[PDB]
Amino acid sequence: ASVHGTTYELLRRQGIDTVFGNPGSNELPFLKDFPEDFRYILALQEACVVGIADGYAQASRKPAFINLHSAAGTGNAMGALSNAWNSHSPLIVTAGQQTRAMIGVEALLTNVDAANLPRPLVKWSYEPASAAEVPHAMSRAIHMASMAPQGPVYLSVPYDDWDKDADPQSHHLFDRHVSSSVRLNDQDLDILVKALNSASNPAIVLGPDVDAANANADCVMLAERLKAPVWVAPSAPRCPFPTRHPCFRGLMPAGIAAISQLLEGHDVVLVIGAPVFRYHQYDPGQYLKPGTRLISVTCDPLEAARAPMGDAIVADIGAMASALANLVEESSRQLPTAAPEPAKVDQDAGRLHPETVFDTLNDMAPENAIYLNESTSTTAQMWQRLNMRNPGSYYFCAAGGLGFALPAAIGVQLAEPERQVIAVIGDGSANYSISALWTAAQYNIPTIFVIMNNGTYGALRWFAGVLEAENVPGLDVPGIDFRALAKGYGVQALKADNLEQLKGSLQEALSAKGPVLIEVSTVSP
Amino acid sequence: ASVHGTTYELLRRQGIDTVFGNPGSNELPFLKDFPEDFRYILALQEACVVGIADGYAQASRKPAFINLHSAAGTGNAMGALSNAWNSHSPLIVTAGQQTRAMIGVEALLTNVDAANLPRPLVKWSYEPASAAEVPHAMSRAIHMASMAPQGPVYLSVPYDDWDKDADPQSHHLFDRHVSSSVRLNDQDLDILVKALNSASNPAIVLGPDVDAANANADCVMLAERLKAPVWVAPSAPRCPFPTRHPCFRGLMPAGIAAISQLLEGHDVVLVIGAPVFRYHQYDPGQYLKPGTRLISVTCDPLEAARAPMGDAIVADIGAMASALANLVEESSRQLPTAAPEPAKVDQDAGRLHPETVFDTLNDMAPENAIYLNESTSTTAQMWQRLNMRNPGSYYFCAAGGLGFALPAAIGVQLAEPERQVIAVIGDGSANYSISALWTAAQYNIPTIFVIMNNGTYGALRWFAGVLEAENVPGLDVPGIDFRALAKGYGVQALKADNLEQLKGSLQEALSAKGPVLIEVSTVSP
Amino acid sequence: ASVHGTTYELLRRQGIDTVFGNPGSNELPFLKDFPEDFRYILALQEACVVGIADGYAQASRKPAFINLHSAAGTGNAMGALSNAWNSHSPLIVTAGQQTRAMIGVEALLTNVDAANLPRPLVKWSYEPASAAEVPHAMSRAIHMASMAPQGPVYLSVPYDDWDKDADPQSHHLFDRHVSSSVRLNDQDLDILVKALNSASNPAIVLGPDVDAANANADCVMLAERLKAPVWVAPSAPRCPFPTRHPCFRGLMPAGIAAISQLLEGHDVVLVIGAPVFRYHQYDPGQYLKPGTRLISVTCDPLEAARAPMGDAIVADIGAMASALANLVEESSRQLPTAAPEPAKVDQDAGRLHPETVFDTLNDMAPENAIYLNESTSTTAQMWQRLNMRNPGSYYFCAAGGLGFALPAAIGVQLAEPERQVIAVIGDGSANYSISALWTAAQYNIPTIFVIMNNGTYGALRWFAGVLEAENVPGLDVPGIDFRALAKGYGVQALKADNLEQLKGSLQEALSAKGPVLIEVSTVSP
Ligand SMILES: Cc1ncc(C[n+]2c([C@@H](O)/C=C/c3cccnc3)sc(CCOP(=O)(O)OP(=O)(O)O)c2C)c(N)n1
Ligand SMILES: Cc1ncc(C[n+]2c([C@@H](O)/C=C/c3cccnc3)sc(CCOP(=O)(O)OP(=O)(O)O)c2C)c(N)n1
Ligand SMILES: Cc1ncc(C[n+]2c([C@@H](O)/C=C/c3cccnc3)sc(CCOP(=O)(O)OP(=O)(O)O)c2C)c(N)n1
Ligand SMILES: [Mg+2]
Ligand SMILES: [Mg+2]
Ligand SMILES: [Mg+2]
Repeated sequence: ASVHGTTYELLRRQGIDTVFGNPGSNELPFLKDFPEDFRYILALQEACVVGIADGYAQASRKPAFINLHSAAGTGNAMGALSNAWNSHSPLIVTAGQQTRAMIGVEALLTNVDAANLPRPLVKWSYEPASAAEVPHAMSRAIHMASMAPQGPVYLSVPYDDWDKDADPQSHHLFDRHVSSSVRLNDQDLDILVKALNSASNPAIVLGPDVDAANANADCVMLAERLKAPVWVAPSAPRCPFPTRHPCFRGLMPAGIAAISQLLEGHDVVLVIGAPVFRYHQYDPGQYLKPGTRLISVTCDPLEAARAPMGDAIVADIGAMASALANLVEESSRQLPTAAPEPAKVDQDAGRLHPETVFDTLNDMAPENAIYLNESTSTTAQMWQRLNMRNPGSYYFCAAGGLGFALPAAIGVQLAEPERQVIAVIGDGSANYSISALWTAAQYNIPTIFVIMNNGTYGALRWFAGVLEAENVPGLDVPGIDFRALAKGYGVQALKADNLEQLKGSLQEALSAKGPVLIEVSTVSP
Repeated sequence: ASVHGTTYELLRRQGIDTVFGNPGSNELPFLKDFPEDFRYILALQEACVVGIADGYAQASRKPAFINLHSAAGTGNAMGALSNAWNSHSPLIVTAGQQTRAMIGVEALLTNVDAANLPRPLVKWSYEPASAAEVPHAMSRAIHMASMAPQGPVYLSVPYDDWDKDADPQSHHLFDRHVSSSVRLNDQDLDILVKALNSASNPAIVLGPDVDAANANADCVMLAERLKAPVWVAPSAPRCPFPTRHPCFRGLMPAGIAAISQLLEGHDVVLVIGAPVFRYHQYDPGQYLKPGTRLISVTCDPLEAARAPMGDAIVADIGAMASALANLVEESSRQLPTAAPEPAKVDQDAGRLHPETVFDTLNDMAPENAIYLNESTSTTAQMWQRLNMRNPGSYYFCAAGGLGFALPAAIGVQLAEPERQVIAVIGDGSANYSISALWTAAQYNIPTIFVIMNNGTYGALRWFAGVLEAENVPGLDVPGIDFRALAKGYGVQALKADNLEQLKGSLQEALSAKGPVLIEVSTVSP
Repeated sequence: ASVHGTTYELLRRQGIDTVFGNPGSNELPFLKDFPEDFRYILALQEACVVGIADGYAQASRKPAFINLHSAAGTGNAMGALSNAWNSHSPLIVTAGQQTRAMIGVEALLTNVDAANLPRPLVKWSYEPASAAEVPHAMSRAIHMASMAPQGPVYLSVPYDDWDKDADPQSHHLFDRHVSSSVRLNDQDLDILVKALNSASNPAIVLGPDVDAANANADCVMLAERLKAPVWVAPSAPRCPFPTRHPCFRGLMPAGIAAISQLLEGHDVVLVIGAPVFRYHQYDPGQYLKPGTRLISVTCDPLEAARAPMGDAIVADIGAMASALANLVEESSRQLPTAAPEPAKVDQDAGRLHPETVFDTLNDMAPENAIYLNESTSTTAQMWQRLNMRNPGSYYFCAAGGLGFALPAAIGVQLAEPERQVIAVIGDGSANYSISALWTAAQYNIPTIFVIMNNGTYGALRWFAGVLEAENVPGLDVPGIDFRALAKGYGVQALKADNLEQLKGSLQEALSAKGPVLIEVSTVSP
C-alpha cells in the first residue's frame, strides 16, 4: 500500500470523512485520487477554511480535518487557530511541505522550521523524519487532537511522501481506541459529593467544555438537585445551560471584583468546564470574598494550574457532570425562581436597536435554532434575549479573534443540517472572513447571516470610553455595502432599515432554500 | 508582605521544605533571609544539583524544588532534565534572571529568551511579566510539575522581583488542592474488567509510573487474580514489581520483533504505567503477532498518542491499578511458577565478573536496599541477580543520559534515610557527575557507590559489535583512580581487585557511618 | 560515495581535521572508519568536550567540530554553549539521533524536537529531512558557524543516514569560499575618519572580537595615531591590547554610571569589537555624559540594535580596524603615558594574597604565556598584574558560566603548543568541569592549572555584601583536596601553602613535560 492509501484508510477508520481545505501545489499529491467516500469543502482563504472546520468540529463534537498550503496557507489560518486553542476544538491541521530533495536549498514553498510555525496555538506540531512514518504521525495527530483537553494539532508532510510505500505494520494504527473518559476516584468523589450536599448556599458556574461534552442535561439535573443558581463563566464561547431554566442567572461579568461580589454569600461555588476565570476588563479586587470557597472541575491541566484560587480536579467533563448529577442528594431548599423576561426597548420607525433585533429573532426563529455571535458591543443583550433551550446553540470566538463566526456558522450548519443557524455579526467583524460566504453559496449550506450595521467598531468606542482615551484613530468603518458583498459571493441578500423590513427580511430568509444575508441598519453608539 | 515572603509561604504550604541548588548572583535576593524551616542542599555543578533533586523526588513521590543560576546554570542541567522528562519527575526548576532594568541591554548574566532555553524537556516554562505575578507563577509551576503526567517545569525570576510588594490576593494560592487522581468511568471500566476476566492467556507489562504511583502492591494483587505473568517494559527506569514473585518474568528486550515474539500466544496484554514501548535497538518485525491484542493504561497523553498499536486509557496509574486489582475475578488458572535462580558464573581469584558482583551484593545487602544502575553493559545481569521485594528499589537514567545515578543515589538516600542505597556505576558513567560525591560527604548522606571498573565504555563496544563498526575512536577510559577522586571530595574509599576484597569492602561499607566508594576491578569485555 | 565519506571529505576540504567528542550509540555509525587524517579528542563529560573545543576555536581563530550523544549529551553541554554564544565562538555541534525508523515511536535515545533543544544559544539549528541532505546541511553548519558574527551551530543526524548513498552533486559543496570580510563603504568611511581626526579628546574601547580578528596590532597603530587612551570593554572575555602599552588604561568597571564617569571629557569614544556595553552590576546613571558621543563598530547586528546610545557600523572587525589604522591622521597631541606598575601587597609567610600569586606568575611565566581566568573574585587584580604583550593571551567565560576555563585551557594549549597555558581557577569553579583534567593527562597537553583555594564562593560573598544580603546558604565549599582530584585523573599535582612553596611549585610546573595542577592556599575573604 502507498502512504496515500494507508493514510486515507487510517482517517476513515478513525471516523474522518471530510477535508476542509484551500489547495496548493505541495498538497496535490495528497489530494489526487481523492477517495469517493470523502468530501472536500473548499474555502477561498485559510482563516475561512479553519473557521468552517472549527464550527463543524464544535457542533459535531468530533475532530475535523484540515488541509492547507505550506507556510503561507498555515500562517493565514493562525488567528483562527488562536480561537480553536481557547475553545479546545479538535482540529487536525495538515499542511504540505516541499519535496524532501528540495527542502535543504529552501526552494519556493518550503515551510521553514515548519513545526514551530503554529506554536504556541497547537497541542502537538510535527514533521515526520521519513515517508513511512507519515501514517503513524497522522495517528498521533488524530489522538492528540481528540484526547482531553481537546485542541488543534499540526502535521507538515513533504509532498513526495504520499506515493512511497507504507510500512505494512501501519495497519495496527487503524482501529486504536484511545480514551480519556475519566473521573475522580470513588473516595475523593465521595468527599466532593458530601461537600456539595452540605453546602448551605451553593452556586454553579459552567463553561464551554460542558457544551462540548454534551453534559448540559446532567448539569440541569445537578442544579435541580442542589437547588442552586447557575451562571455561565465569563467570556463564554459556548452556551452550557438552557437560558430560561429557573436556575439560570446569565453570563458573569468578566471582572475580578464583579465576580467575587456576585458570588458573595455563596459558601461553595462549583465551576465545571471553564477556566477560573476568563476575565477581560481590568476590575481589581478580591478573587473571592470571605465565606466563599471554590472547587473547579476542568479537563485542562493548564486551567487547573493557573486558577488564582480554589481547589481543582482535572477530569473529563462528561464523566464528572454525570457522576455528580447522579450522586448528589436532592436538597430540601426551594428551587431558584426564573429570571424575569427582559423589557422591550422603545423602538421608533427608524434604525434598529440591537435589543429589538434579538427580541425579533427570538420571536421568529425555530426553538432549535443555533446562534453565533460576532457583534461585540451587543453580547449582554444577546444573552438576555435569546431563549436557547438546547445544547450547541451558541458560539462566540473563544480568543476574541474576529473572523470566526461567519465561517464557523457555515461549519455548524453543515454539522446540524436540521437546525437553522443564524449568525449575528457586526459590520466590522463581517470583513475579516467575508470570503467564507462563497462556501455557503457553492455548497448551498443554508446559514442566515444577520449583519448588524452601525458603521463603527462599537465595542472599541466603548473600551475607549472606559479608558477615557481621546483621539483614537481607525474606529469607523463607513462605506461597506453588505448586499453587494453577498451578491459578489453568490448569496441572496436583503436589507432591513426598520422593524417592518426586519420582520419581512427574517420571514423571507427563514423560508429560503439557501444561505441568506440580511443587512440590518442598527443604531449608532 | 514581600514577594520573597509570600513565595516561601506558598512553598511551605504546598509541602516544599528543601531547595537543591548551586547559587549565583541573580539568586542571592531569593536565597537571603533563607527561612529557618527550609534546608538548602548544595551541589558543585548543576547536573549534580538536578540529579540529586530528581532521585529525591522519585523516591519521595513528591515534587522537588531546584534553584539554579541564569542561563549557564540551567544549561549545565539540561542533560539531567532529559532524564527527568522521561521519568515523569516532578521537578520545579527556578533560575535567577537579571534585574528587570538590565535585561534590555543584555547585561552579563541575562538569560536571553529564558523560557525557551529548557524546551522541549519541560512541561511548562515561564518568566513573569511583573514582580507581583511571581507567587502565582510559582503556584502554576508547583501544580504543573505535580499533575499527571508529572514532569519538570521552569520558572525564571528577575532578581529585583523578590523585595517588591506581593499582591495581598496571593494568599488564595497557599492552600489550593489540585487533583488528577482519576480513573476510567464505570461503564467503560466494566468493559475492561470483563475483557480481562475473559482472557484465556493474559500477560501484564508494567512500567515506571507504577512505581511512581506506589501501585506495585495493587499490580501484585492484579497479577495474582489474573494468574498472569508480569514483565517490566523495556528500557526500565524504575522497578514496578517484586522480582522474585512467582509471576515475575523480568525485563523485556527493547526490540520490536523480540517483544511481539515474547507476547505471542498471549491474547490480551495489559500495559500499565509505561510507554508502548521504549524500544532501543533496531529489531524490525511485527508490533504484535496475530492473536495478541494490547490495552495500555498510561498517565501521559503523549504516550497514548504515539503507541503504534493497541487501545489506550489515559488515567492515574494508582487509581487504575487499585480499581482493576479489586474488580477483576480470581481466575481458576494455575498461578505462574517462579523463574529459577540464576546460575553462579565461574569466578577465579582475579578480576570480578559483573555476575559475581551482583550475586555478592544480593547476598550481603539488606532486603530493603535501594539500587541504582549506571553500569550500562551489565543491566540484564543486574535484573536477574538482585532480589528487589519492595517498591522504590531501582533507578536507571530514564533517557539514557549518563550522570544521573551518582547524584540521584544521594537524593534517594536523603529521601529514604532508613534504606541502604547502593549505586552500581561504570567507570565511564562515574565521571559525568563525579563532583556530586562532595554533597554526600558534606551532608553525611551514607550512599554506597560501587564503581565497576573495566577500563572502557563497554556498552559502546557492544553496540559497535552489533553494527560491525570498526575503527571507532574514543571508547577507552584508562587511567582513572576512583579512590583518589573519592578522597578528593571527602568520601571514604576502598578497592576490590578480587572476590575476597569485594566481600571485605562490602562488609566495611555496610558498617560505615558515612558515604563509601568501592572501586571494583571488573573483567574487561 | 556514502554520506559518511562525502561528509568527511567536506570537512577536510573546509579545513576541519579534529573531532572533539564524547561518543554514544547514535554516533557510532558516524565515528566508524574514522579517517586516518582526523584526530579524535575524547573528554569524559560534554561540558568539558565543548569547553575544550571552544578554547581551541578561539585560540586557533577557526571553527571547531564537536560530536555529542543525542539529547542528554547535547543538554550536558548547554552551559558551555551559553559561553560560546557570548564569545562568538565558531562551534559546529553535531549530535546523533535515532534511526529514522525509530523516531516516531520515540525509542530510547530519540532527541525529541531536536532542533529546538539548543536554542536560543545557537545561530542555526537543524535536522535534515533525508540522508542525502546531510552533507548540504553540514555545509550550512560550517558556514553559519564561520560567518560574522561567528557562533555555535547545531546539526542532529539520524544514525542510519551515514551509510546511505550521497547525492553526486554534493561535490559542489567541498570548495565553497564564503566571505564576510567587509568594511564600511568609502564615502561613509571617510566621514568616520574625519570625525576621528577632528576629535579633541578621543577614547578607544576594545572588546573580544578584536582579539578574535587578530586586529590587536591594528588597534595599537590606531591608538598611537590618535594618541588616545584604550580601555577594554567590561566583562571582558578576551584581551584585545598589550596591557603595558602606554595607551592602555585597563578593564572598564561593568556599570552604567561608572562608565559614563570614566568617559566624561572624551568627545568621541570609538568602540571596536564589543557590545555596548556588557554591564553587570546595578549602577544606574547616564549612559554618556554631555559632551561625549559614541561610535561603535561591531560584527554583530544584535549588538548594534541593542546599544542604548551611539551610532553603530556592522562590519568585520579585522577589515575595519585595518582600514581605520591606516587612514587616520597622526595626531600632534602627546602620546598617553603608561600606567604605573601595581604596588606589592604586604605578604607574610602564610596564606597567599591573590595579588602575590599574580605578581609571581608575572615574574616567572614566559612572555608569550596564555592565561585563563575563572577566579571570579580576583579579576581586577589579574588584569593589573599580568603583562600580556601578545594577542590570544587571556580568556574568561564570556557568559559568566563557570566550567569554561579548565577545559578551555586544554583546547587553547592544543591550539598553541609553543605558548605555555596557565589557568587560574578558583576552588569553586574548578569543580564544574573537573573531569576535563583527564583529557590533558591522556593526550599529554601540558596546561598548568593554578587552583586558588580560599574555601568559599568569594565573589558571591562579595555580591551578598553589596546587596546587604544576610543568611544566604551554600556559599562555602570546604573539604576539597585538589591534589587528590588531579591524581584521580592522572595529572601531576603540587601544593603551595606559602610564597616559598608557590615559587618552587611554579618552577617545577614550568619545567614539567606534562600537565600540572598546583593547589594554592589563598587568603579567605
Ligand atoms: C482579529 C481581530 N482584529 C481586531 C480585533 C479588535 N476588536 C475587538 C476587541 O479587541 C475586543 C474584543 C472583546 C473583548 C471582550 C469581550 N468581547 C469582545 S471588538 C472590534 C470591533 C468589532 O466591531 P463590530 O463587529 O462592528 O461589532 P460592534 O460594533 O458591535 O463592536 C475590534 C476591531 C479583534 N478582536 N480581533
Ligand atoms: C550523557 C551521555 N553521554 C554519552 C552517552 C553514550 N554512552 C551510552 C549510550 O549511548 C547507550 C546507552 C544505552 C542504550 C540502551 C540501553 N542502555 C544504555 S553507554 C556509554 C558507556 C558507559 O560506560 P560505563 O559506565 O563504563 O559502563 P559499561 O562499561 O558497562 O558500558 C556511553 C558513553 C550517554 N548515554 N549519555
Ligand atoms: C555554571 C555557574 N554556576 C553558578 C555560577 C554562580 N557564581 C558566580 C556568579 O553568579 C557571578 C559571576 C560574575 C559576575 C560578574 C563578574 N564576574 C563574575 S561566581 C561563583 C563563585 C566562584 O567561586 P570560585 O571559583 O571559588 O572563585 P572566587 O572564590 O574567587 O569567587 C558562583 C558560584 C556561575 N557563574 N556559573
Ligand atoms: Mg459595528
Ligand atoms: Mg566501563
Ligand atoms: Mg573560592
